[PDB]
Amino acid sequence: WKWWEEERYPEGIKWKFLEHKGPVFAPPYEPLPENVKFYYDGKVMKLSPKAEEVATFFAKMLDHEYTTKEIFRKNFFKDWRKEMTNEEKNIITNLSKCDFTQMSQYFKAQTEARKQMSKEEKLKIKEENEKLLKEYGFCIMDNHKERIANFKIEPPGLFRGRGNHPKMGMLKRRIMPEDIIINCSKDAKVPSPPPGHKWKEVRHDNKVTWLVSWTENIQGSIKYIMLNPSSRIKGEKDWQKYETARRLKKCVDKIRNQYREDWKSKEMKVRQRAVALYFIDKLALRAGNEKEEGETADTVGCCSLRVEHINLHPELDGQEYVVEFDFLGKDSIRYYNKVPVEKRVFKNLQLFMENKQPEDDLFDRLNTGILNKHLQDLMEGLTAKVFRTYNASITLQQQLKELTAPDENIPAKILSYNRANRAVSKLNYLDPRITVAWCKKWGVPIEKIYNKTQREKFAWAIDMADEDYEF
DNA sequence: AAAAAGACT
DNA sequence: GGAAAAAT
Repeated sequence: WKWWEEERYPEGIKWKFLEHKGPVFAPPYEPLPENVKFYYDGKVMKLSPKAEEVATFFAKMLDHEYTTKEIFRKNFFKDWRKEMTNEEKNIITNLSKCDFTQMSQYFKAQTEARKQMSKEEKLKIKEENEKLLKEYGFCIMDNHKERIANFKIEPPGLFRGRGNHPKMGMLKRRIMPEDIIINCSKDAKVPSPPPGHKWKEVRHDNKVTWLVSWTENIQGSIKYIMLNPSSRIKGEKDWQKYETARRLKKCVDKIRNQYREDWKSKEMKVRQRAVALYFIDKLALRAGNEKEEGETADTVGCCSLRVEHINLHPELDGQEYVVEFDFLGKDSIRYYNKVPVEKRVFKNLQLFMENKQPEDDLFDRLNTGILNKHLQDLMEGLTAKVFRTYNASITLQQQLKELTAPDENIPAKILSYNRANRAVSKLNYLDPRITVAWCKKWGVPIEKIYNKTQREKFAWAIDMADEDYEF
């Protein structure tokens, strides 16, 4: 089936009709058998089916760098004084006096017990967990049925937040049928609520891409259940994401000359604007919005950058005007680059960190809003992220034009694809139509690069790219 | 105008 | 996307 050849639904409504089967929770918590333990301060303590539940989550992560983490322990003591009784929490004054050891041989033996299940016992219940995929896994829509990406609801556990996240090790409780909000049309066969329980609400909102959604008890953010990346609704948005990058190509020349001029400006917020835009163009940086200090980890993007984050050198490693970026981005991954800049920029940068304490911001009169509000005036649909998608793709066009040998053989061209793929992260940002434009200009089978799963997401690109598709 | 809340690499 | 479980 092809959706790119059919008529496109304009801005507003995201689906004409929708009827989904509903979600799937974690099969009601299975209790601990008689033989398992819990040794406390010399003696032994007993556990309630609520505290016994939370117990199994710390068992599932004993020899992890998380247990030897101070903040993680601090939050497990707090969130645990809630998940038990008053008599149980009466004696307990230190976690250091606990032993999860008997549950640790158990958890480990339980992992190896599936490695003991036969070439028939591994299909007895393994076919049953696939009976779900057929029932609750697909959902009807406008044309045909689309596959749902994550029908199985987030099972309760702990928070595996990155780096030095202040809310790691908190009770991420079990989602009950009453926290759920179902979304589908008011002329459809609505999902029957699990025996005895109600839903939170039901909305017939056709302006959204989601089917089901609940709220996270930890941070207060809403988590959704959407479709498979194969879908019209999940694909047309990525098609549009690349189409947005296409409409940029010509207007780029003007943007660079535009901000390059804004360097020798007369005002604060204006001179500030341009510098940032230079980094997001060159460095391939992210924006970094207003973060909640005390809610999340201390990461920084471009707008959220601080004084302490940049070190500036006039002459370094034979190069003039160098800026040394030292910070932790998304997923707490440290970004380090000794990047050489232009004269005017270095000079502009100097002027910011001019009587300022290290703990304060770098970009005084500037945030993401002012950045994106500017970018919108310049073009329709243009946002800070578009640069990461533009730069990364236009490279591949110029790379996939010279690195391929004409009178070459088999892999002497695929050795050039990975060479261009090395020229920087793979999965996103790159336009599949450039990769497919090259596969017909020269003639390389798609099954060799992209597997069955990947040939599912780029399905639109396969059927709409020829031997001369220039970006 | 700014904050919060919603949604969709 | 990243981590981690599952497919001689």
